[PDB]
Amino acid sequence: VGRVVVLSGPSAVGKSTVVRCLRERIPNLHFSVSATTRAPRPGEVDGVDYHFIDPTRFQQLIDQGELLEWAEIHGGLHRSGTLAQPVRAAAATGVPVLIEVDLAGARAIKKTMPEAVTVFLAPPSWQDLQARLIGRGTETADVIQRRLDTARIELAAQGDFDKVVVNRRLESACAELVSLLV
Ligand SMILES: Nc1nc2c(ncn2[C@@H]2O[C@@H](COP(=O)(O)O)[C@@H](O)[C@H]2O)c(=O)[nH]1
Repeated sequence: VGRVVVLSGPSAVGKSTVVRCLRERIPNLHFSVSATTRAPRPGEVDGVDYHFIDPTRFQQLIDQGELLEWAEIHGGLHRSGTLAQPVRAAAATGVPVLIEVDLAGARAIKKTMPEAVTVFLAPPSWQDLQARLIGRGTETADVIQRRLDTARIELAAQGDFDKVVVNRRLESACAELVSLLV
């Protein structure tokens, strides 16, 4: 059986370069391909970038328990979520699976698939994360204040996760995740 790992973290502790490292380091890693009810953009491939389905199908899948998690996107412009079947079929074939989702999606997946390992990718310190949120200072005080507030709420509940990987350095955070996946 392949391990299923669910990778989450703060709304912006930066996860896309970590994900890219992982897919580079594990040759046959299955990166979960989400279902969505929005339209393809040019260059998006059905089955690779998303499984493109229609609102009616999506509701059918919700009703039959075929989603590990789903959410309304942009206040309900459309819907996205993680399909259960590809994840289970890949693991049964022996391929390792990575699901990358926001904290609400990680929380939902632990209920629908308890044997998934949940990983919270933590910053090496508060000041490290705060520096990154202030960034180039091109946002207003109110926006920055909201980001810092959001970040502390999210940080406060990393305890709910099976594992905390501290992102001290790309290579060792990536190494820790490889060890979990294979
Ligand atoms: N809950 C959930 N949200 C997703 C999923 N896939 C993408 N999203 C959310 O919707 C996305 C919008 O990205 P886009 O539509 O530009 O690919 C991101 O904000 C992402 O957090 C998913 O599988 N489940």
